[PDB]
Amino acid sequence: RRVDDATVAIRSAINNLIVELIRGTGSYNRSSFESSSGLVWTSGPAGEGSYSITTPSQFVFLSSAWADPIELINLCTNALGNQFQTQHARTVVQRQFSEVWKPSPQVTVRFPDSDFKVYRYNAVLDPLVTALLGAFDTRN
Amino acid sequence: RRVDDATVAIRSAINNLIVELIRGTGSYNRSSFESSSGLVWTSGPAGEGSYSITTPSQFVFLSSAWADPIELINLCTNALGNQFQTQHARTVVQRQFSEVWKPSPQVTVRFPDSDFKVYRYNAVLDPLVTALLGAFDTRN
Amino acid sequence: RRVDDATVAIRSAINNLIVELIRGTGSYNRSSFESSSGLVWTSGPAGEGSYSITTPSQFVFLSSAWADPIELINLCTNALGNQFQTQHARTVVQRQFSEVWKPSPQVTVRFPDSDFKVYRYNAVLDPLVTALLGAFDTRN
Amino acid sequence: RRVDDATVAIRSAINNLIVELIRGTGSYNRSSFESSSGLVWTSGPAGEGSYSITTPSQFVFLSSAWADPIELINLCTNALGNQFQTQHARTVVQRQFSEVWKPSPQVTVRFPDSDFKVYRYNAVLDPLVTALLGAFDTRN
Amino acid sequence: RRVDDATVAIRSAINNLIVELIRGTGSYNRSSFESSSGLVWTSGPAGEGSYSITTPSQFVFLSSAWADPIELINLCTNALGNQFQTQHARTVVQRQFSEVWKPSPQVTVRFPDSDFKVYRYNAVLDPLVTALLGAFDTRN
Amino acid sequence: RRVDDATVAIRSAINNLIVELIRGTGSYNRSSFESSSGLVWTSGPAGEGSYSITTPSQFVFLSSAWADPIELINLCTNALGNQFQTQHARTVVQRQFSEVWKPSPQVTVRFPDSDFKVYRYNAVLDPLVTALLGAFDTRN
Amino acid sequence: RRVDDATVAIRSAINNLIVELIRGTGSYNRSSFESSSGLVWTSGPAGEGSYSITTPSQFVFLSSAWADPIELINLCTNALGNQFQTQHARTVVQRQFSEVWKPSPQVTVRFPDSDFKVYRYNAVLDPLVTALLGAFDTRN
Amino acid sequence: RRVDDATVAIRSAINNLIVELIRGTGSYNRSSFESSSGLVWTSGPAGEGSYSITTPSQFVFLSSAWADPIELINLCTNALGNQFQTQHARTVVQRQFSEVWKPSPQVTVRFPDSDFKVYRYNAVLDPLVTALLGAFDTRN
Amino acid sequence: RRVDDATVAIRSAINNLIVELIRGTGSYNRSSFESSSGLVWTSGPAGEGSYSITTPSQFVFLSSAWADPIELINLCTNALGNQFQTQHARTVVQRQFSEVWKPSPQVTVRFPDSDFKVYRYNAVLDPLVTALLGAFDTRN
Amino acid sequence: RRVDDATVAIRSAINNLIVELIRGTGSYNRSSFESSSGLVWTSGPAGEGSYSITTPSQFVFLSSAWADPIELINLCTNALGNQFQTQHARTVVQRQFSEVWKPSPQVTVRFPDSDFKVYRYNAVLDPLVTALLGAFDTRN
Ligand code: HEM
Ligand code: HEM
Ligand code: HEM
Ligand code: HEM
Ligand code: HEM
Ligand code: HEM
Repeated sequence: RRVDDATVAIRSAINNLIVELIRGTGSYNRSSFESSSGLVWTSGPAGEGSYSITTPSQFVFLSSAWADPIELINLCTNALGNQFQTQHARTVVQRQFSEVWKPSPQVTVRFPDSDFKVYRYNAVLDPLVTALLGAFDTRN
Repeated sequence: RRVDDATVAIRSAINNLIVELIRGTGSYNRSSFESSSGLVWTSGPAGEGSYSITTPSQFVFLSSAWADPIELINLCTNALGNQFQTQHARTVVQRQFSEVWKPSPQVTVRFPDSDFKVYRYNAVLDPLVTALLGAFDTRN
Repeated sequence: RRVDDATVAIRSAINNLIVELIRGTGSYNRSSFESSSGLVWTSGPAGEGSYSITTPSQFVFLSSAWADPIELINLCTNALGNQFQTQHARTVVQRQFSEVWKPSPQVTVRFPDSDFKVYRYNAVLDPLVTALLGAFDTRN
Repeated sequence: RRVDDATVAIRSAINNLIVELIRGTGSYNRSSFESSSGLVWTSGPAGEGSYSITTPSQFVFLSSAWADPIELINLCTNALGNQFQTQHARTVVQRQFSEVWKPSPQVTVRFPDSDFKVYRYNAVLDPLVTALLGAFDTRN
Repeated sequence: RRVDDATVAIRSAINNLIVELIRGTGSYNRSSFESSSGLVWTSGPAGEGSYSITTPSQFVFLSSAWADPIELINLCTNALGNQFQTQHARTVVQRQFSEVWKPSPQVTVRFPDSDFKVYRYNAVLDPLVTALLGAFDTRN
Repeated sequence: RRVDDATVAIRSAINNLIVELIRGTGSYNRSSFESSSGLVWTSGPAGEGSYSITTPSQFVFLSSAWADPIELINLCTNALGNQFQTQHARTVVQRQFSEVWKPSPQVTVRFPDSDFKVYRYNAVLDPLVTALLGAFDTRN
Repeated sequence: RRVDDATVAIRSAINNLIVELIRGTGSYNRSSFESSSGLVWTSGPAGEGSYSITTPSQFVFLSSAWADPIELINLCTNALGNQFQTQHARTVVQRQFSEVWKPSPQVTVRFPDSDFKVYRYNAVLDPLVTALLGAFDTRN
Repeated sequence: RRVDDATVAIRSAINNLIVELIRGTGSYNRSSFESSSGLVWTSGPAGEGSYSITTPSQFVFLSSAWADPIELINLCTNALGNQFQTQHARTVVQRQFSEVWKPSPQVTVRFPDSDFKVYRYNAVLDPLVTALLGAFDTRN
Repeated sequence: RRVDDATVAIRSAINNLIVELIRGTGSYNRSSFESSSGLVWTSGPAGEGSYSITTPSQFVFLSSAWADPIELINLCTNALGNQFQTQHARTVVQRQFSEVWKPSPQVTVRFPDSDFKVYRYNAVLDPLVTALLGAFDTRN
Repeated sequence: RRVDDATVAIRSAINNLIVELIRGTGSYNRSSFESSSGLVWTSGPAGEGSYSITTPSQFVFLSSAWADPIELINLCTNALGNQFQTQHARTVVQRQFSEVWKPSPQVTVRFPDSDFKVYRYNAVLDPLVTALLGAFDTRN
């Protein structure tokens, strides 16, 4: 009797994450990333460079917390077509939603010039992703 | 006693999706796609090209979220003649409705010249397809 | 005790479909098809040709949704003489009513010159066929 | 306790069909068939010919829906002497009443010159034959 | 407790059929047959001939619905001395009362010159024979 | 292990009957029947007549031993496609091959004017039909 | 251990039938049918006509022994992709190969004007179809 | 112990089909199809037309025996990565290799203008596809 | 006792594929792809274009048969650290090695300008990938 | 009796890897990496840059195939003190030896300026690491 509630909660979390991903919120380019994080890129001699860390909070921006937008929305699309009545599908898509966040900007690696990335800890996407990952945590 | 409710819900979702697909809503050609998505095709040197991304929301338009109209309506027709009292048919047609959405427009691939495509995240078709995919998620 | 209700519902749906097929409703020749679908056939160079698509809804007219009238009415006649108390007969005749709809008009294939075809998504036949296919979806 | 009701219903349906067959209703020769169905036989070049279809309803007249009167009344006579308490006899005589309807008039095959035929979808015989075929659909 | 009722009903039906057969009702010679059926015999070239059919109801007169009076009354006499408490006797004598009706007059075969025949569908014998054949349809 | 031998024997008998029916042997019209049977038709007063019996052997020609050629060859065709590993199919097609023989010529009924009939006791067809009917007599 | 042999025999029979159907052998139009069967079509008054029967063997040509070439080769193609290890597939495709033979030429119905038909008892196709129908007759 | 042999045979058949598909053999365009099949396209009045059938062998070319080359080679690629130790995968990929053959050229529908098609009954591909479909027929 | 052999075979196939991937064989850029496949890219007006197909073999080059080299070698690295004694790991890494091949060049989509891709049907990599995918097909 | 052999093989592989890691073989800095891989770093505008790929083999150098030397030798030290008689320890340390290889040089990320990295596919370390990962693949 709890599997139905688990399925409904999973679907609701996926739909809310999809609603916010459609509007594009939580997606950053180089400009928005370096502006909102306060990280300034200095291009030392000659082919490398580095970000100037001013507060430790910026370290969150340099963690494994970025995913490709197309990959993430495709993951949502394919997840909506799963048998969440089963524990196996829940485990698999939970691991998929957890592992999709990879690092892109680092202390010595500048944010990509033209690509966009999805921030795991964006103020709007963070609660949705947290509730989504928590919705799979229901066993029988 | 829940299999009957699952069957009725599945049939209702299929009927609603069919009702909206008959009117052609959610179907895009190159003109309507590039108009509603805001994506402008620039023809870089020389035989290729790319879409100009102005907001990250447009990434949803470039995901795996497009299906052939004839294939989709034939899928609906053939799905309406299944024994949804069985779990096997539910799983199979759920996978069919989930995998019918493939990518067609990409960052370096312009929308097809003359063909039409069905948008998974069209404002009208999105809730119907979501409810349809969720209706199969009922096990015994 | 539900098999009796399933049998009665199946028989009623078959009888209603028969009543509307007898009156000839939902049957199209080349003239009526090209008139009601708005598809105009242009005879391009030189021995072939194509239909001019003006709205995407017309794609439903070009799907696998056409059946021979005599074949369909014979299917109904022979189906009325089945043991629908059994699940096997229900499954078999459901598959028969689902697979009888084949494609005939296409974008590059004109509607047959003299034959008649039954439209799966005719405004009158659509609910009858839907209710018929749903009546077989009852198991024990 | 339902086998008695099934037997009584089967016998009542057979008796009603017999009552209407005794009066000769639903029997057509070439003249009455081609007059009441509106099908006009045109003798194309040179030794053959075809019926001219003016409305699609006429297709019902060209289906597998004709039986020999003597064969049908003999089937009724022999059916009245069966043990309908058994499911096997019900199934067998249901198949017999279903297979007695064969095609005689076709698009390229004219109605027989002198014989008479019984119309499965005659306005009077249709409900009786339908109820008869449905009366056998009772299991225990 | 139902076998006694079945036996009593069978005996009552046999007694009623016997009562009407004793009076000779439902027995026809060539004169009475050709008078009551309206069938007129024309002697075509040269040693044969045929009946002139004026209405299709007459076809019932030419079916397998005729029995020898002596054979039928002997069948009744011997049937009254059976153990109808058993299902076997019921089945056997039901088949005997069903198979006694054979064809004798046909479209191209005139009624026998001097013999008498019993008409299965005589207005008086029809309900009695029907009720008799139906009385055997009782199992335990 | 005996059902395989029974199946092979049944198929061989059906094939032999088919081979001899293809050549048309054992098929009679009025001329060949009245010539080979020695029965002479005298046209007594006035529209009827009778055959003049000269030897009692001719009585075999007047028994229930005639079948329509097309019906018989169709019976063979459909019988070749049965599951004779099962007892049910063997019993059913045995009864079908036994009941197809009906009477046509009688002492007071001349052979049909234009039709053909198959003689059950034709010198060639008799052993084939006998072996066929005997091949089904194998049970477990 | 016998199911493997049954499967191999079924596949071999289907392959041989396909090999001979590819070359078109056993396929007849009106000219070849009326030439090889000896049946001469006389166009009686006025839009109909009849075949002149000279020997009873010709009745085989007028039986239910004709199939559409495209339908038959499609049946073979789809049958080659079945699980013949199962009895169900064997029974079903045996019934399909048995029922594909329908009547087309009759005594009062001339061979179709332009279509082609496959002769069930053609000298080359007869043994292949017989062996095919017999190969399915293996149960456990 | 037989599942290993079945798997090896399946893999060998898939590899052989891939070997011949890589070289492109058995693939036809409009030119090669109309040249090797002998079918000549006449452009009747006015926007349609038809193929002129000169021998019945050409009917094989007009059956459901054509597949897209890219779809077929992708099917082979994905099939090579299955767990053929299981019966389910064997059944599924057998159905996939059986259903990939669809009709494209018809009597009134010319071969596609620019596309290519794979001929199920090409002299080289026919035995390979037959052996492939037959290799899956191994159960326990 | 067969799981050890299965593990050893899997490891040997992975090591051979790794040996050939280290040398870079089977990797193509735009130049090598368009040179070895014979496909010539024409840049029609204005932002799109197409490849000119000269033989059907080239269709293999346009299928879903390309993988990123880094992704493929990382897949090999991670696969070498699995518990192939278990069936689950075998199934998972088999599906991973089967699904890693995606399409990149198409008829209307030119090969990427600067990236490299791994050809599934390269003359050297094809047997190794086939043997690798077949090595996982061993169950207990 | 196989767990002892598995333990001995695991310990031997760890000892061989340790023997080669002590001598420092397979460890690269920026100079040795860019010398042995042939990858030349070009400093595009302005603070970033990229490696110039001349042959596809170099892609192996840019995969997830690098580990910190101290982390790897500490992993070996701590692994030598495990209870490899248990399956759990084998699985865990196998995953540890598989996941220690991470990417460090990328197409747009130059090799670290002063740190050292251990190359998974070094000519000497490759067989040792492969045999080590394979030694854990023994279950009971
Ligand atoms: C018992 C649990 C089973 C599960 C979880 C299962 C799962 C699946 C899945 C995931 C598919 C793919 C559907 C798609 O790609 O759209 C499928 C297809 C299929 N399965 Fe099963 N299956 C089961 C049992 C069976 C069995 C026992 C049979 C046959 C004996 C069977 C027959 C088929 C067939 C014929 C298809 C192909 C349907 C199509 O045309 O796409 N299934 N099944
Ligand atoms: C137990 C589960 C069974 C299932 C799910 C099943 C399913 C099917 C299906 C899907 C068809 C095809 C219907 C069509 O294409 O219109 C069919 C046909 C058929 N089956 Fe079964 N079947 C079962 C058992 C059996 C058995 C055990 C037998 C015989 C011993 C049988 C006899 C037949 C026959 C004779 C047909 C042909 C019906 C026709 O003429 O169209 N079935 N069945
Ligand atoms: C147990 C399940 C059985 C089923 C589902 C079954 C089914 C059928 C069917 C479908 C027919 C064809 C009826 C027609 O074509 O109108 C038939 C006929 C027949 N069956 Fe069975 N049968 C069963 C048992 C048996 C058995 C065990 C026997 C004999 C030992 C038997 C004897 C016959 C006979 C004699 C006929 C011929 C009826 C006629 O003349 O039309 N049946 N049965
Ligand atoms: C158990 C189920 C049985 C059934 C369904 C059955 C069925 C039949 C049928 C259909 C007839 C032919 C009736 C007619 O043509 O008028 C008959 C006659 C007969 N049966 Fe049975 N039978 C059964 C058992 C038996 C047994 C076990 C015996 C003997 C040990 C037996 C002895 C006879 C006899 C002697 C006749 C001849 C009746 C006559 O002279 O007309 N029956 N039965
Ligand atoms: C018992 C039967 C099982 C079957 C038939 C099965 C089937 C599958 C399939 C088809 C995949 C997809 C692999 C891919 O897409 O590459 C998968 C992945 C996976 N399964 Fe299972 N599974 C089973 C048991 C389990 C169990 C019991 C667990 C965990 C308790 C599990 C954990 C996983 C995980 C973590 C993945 C993700 C692998 C990846 O990263 O791609 N599996 N499984
Ligand atoms: C019975 C089957 C079991 C399996 C297949 C299994 C599998 C695994 C796996 C895959 C890891 C990850 C290793 C890594 O990331 O390097 C792990 C770690 C671990 N497991 Fe298990 N486990 C099992 C049972 C248990 C149980 C019952 C316990 C404790 C009661 C346990 C205690 C641990 C611990 C403490 C770790 C952390 C090791 C570390 O420091 O990385 N395991 N196990």
